[PDB]
Amino acid sequence: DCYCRIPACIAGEAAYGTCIYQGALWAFCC
Repeated sequence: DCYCRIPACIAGEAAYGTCIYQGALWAFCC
């Protein structure tokens, strides 16, 4: 699964895109 994250993706994940949600840019991490 993937998750929007701030400020970064967790160990084991990489960024594949972005989320925009409650006025901020999130990392989309899978």
